[PDB]
Amino acid sequence: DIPIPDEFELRESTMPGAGLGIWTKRKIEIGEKFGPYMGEQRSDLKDSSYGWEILDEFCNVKFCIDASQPDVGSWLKYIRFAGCYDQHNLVACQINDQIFYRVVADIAPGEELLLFMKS
Repeated sequence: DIPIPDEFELRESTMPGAGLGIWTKRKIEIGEKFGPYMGEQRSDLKDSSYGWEILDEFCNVKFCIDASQPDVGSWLKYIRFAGCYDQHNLVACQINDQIFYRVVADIAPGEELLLFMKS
């Protein structure tokens, strides 16, 4: 399987219909980063699925990182997306052509890790 760190728990997300999410047992402070997001390098994400675009100088796609398939990826693939404004505690950022998730609000023990809502 895809291993989940001991400091996190994989269990039912509070996002309706999202399935299993990632929950912390430790306090997580603003400014911590997680990753890199892992997966197969692809030209695009036709199946939106689980994945991120990596961008060049000009904000155009250099390539994409796709974790569609169940055996590929890291525990970050299970972090779900907030549904509301300021419901999230993570944002993606890009460093050396890899995606990391940056903590933007404090996460107390027993709370779900949630990315910035989709458009």
